[PDB]
Amino acid sequence: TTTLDATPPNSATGFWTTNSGATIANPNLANSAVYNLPTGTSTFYWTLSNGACIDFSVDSMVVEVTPASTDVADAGLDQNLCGQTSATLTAANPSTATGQWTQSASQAGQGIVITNPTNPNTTVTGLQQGNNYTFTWTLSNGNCTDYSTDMVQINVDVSPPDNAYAGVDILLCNQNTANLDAFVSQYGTGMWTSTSSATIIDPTLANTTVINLPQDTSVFVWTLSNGTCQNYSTDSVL
Amino acid sequence: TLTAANPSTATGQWTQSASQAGQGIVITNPTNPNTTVTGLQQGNNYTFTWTLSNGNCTDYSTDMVQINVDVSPPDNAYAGVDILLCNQNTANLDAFVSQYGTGMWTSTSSATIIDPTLANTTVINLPQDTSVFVWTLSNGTCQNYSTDSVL
Repeated sequence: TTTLDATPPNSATGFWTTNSGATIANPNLANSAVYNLPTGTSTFYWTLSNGACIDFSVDSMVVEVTPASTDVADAGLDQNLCGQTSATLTAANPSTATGQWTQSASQAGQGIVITNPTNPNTTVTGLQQGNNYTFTWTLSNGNCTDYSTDMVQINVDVSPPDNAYAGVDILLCNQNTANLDAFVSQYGTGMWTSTSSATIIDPTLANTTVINLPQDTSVFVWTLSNGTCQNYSTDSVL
Repeated sequence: TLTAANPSTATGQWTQSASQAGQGIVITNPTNPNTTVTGLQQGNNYTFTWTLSNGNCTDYSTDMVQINVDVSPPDNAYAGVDILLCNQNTANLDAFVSQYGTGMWTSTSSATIIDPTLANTTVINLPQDTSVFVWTLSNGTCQNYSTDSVL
């Protein structure tokens, strides 16, 4: 449903005609209403005449109708990377709509590049570690753009240089308890694990406490990790 | 399971912010007032909105349920080291201070405990015979995650 818009004549009488089923409520007015409108396009004609000077001058105007699409922006889920400079960033592939991946200019200016933006499932390159990247999926209809939006973030964690050190051989003669030690990593976190039965108090401390060490030697393992970097380094203490 | 009253003159659905949906939090069968939410992580907070609609008058009213998910921690209770008083009716207890939640001392015998929530609490009237103090760790809704004891 819409209205027409023609410029009224100075000294004549106007008239509208239609095509493809469109209906004009008042064909004699430059600003009349139109209620039947097919999808796609149709041409309306403005014919101007005066008295006996019939079909004197004409002009062409078109009305374009695009129905709402059923697809909505549907971006993939955020991800978490470790040491990568590239990733596939995803979205649902729409069928009644098209769209593209975009990013803020301030991030594009740092070298972050979206490959083939109009393809819903392409890679992003130039990602740096210790940072966060945001991509927006914008879906558009034929003539009704920015129909809907959604957004995927890439969190890129640092794959650190630190190695596990754990600590120094412990040796108990008459005691069933010990204080372990380890270098405290400056990246991420870490914890103690074991392959034998002993009770560990606060495994996430480098300085954890073993409260029931066996008679024979046991081994404690110090594992370092950082966010999505589930295991970057291990070593052990006897 | 996240719940709501089941309306009879109206229908509605559970929704969530896009920024939380993007982290993997999923509402099952949103139009059903009493369904589950999955993918919840510990140490976090989730918010769900119940939106009720009339036949042609949507967003008639709204309300909201929060899920607070506490961490079930790795720490064990350690409590402390056997105490032994020869001529003294008082002692300082000790315990590893948990890095998750809190904790406190309890007892099965008569002694007065000053500030039970300290690892380093004070016993001011220990009996003649041995007594036992119990160190219990807890975290928010995690009412009791670990216990051990000191003689």
